[PDB]
Amino acid sequence: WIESTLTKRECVHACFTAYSDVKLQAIEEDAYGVRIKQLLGKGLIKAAVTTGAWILTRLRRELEKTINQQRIHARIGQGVPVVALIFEGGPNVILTVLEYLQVPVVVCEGQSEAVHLFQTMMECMKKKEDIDVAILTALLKGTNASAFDQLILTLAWDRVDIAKNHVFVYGQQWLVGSLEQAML
Repeated sequence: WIESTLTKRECVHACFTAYSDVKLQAIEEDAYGVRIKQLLGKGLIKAAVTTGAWILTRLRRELEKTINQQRIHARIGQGVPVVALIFEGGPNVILTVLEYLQVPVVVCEGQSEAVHLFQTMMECMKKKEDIDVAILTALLKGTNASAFDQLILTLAWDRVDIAKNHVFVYGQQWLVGSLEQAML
């Protein structure tokens, strides 16, 4: 969990460590903390750098998720997508956060019995375990969302490698228009 994700990132009223406290290891405010070791360790790093995520590592936490997901991107209708990574005990990678400086959102806010909590709220796709980079972000293309929205999620990210392999699969059945709109 928290000790494993911090060792991954290290290997690659206000307080500052050198009641909300920033840091200056889980640098709260990236990680807003509230073989297989380096694959699950170095996989979510390449999944969190290329999208600019908030790794989370309980009521304030779930309120922060259900209010973080109701946010809007720049030109995109959808909300910030939340993934539960319960492989290491519950880290919850939020895929495209708003790069905040240290918080008004937070003002406005075993584990196998916590898997089932997520699957009754909207979706909250849970990945529990191929590369951990593309599985963690490609877990969001498994709900009932439209193929166009699966493209715009990849387009808010910088990730072409998902969009070729998992959004332009043969037999995708695109709409006759609106691929023109993602072109816009």
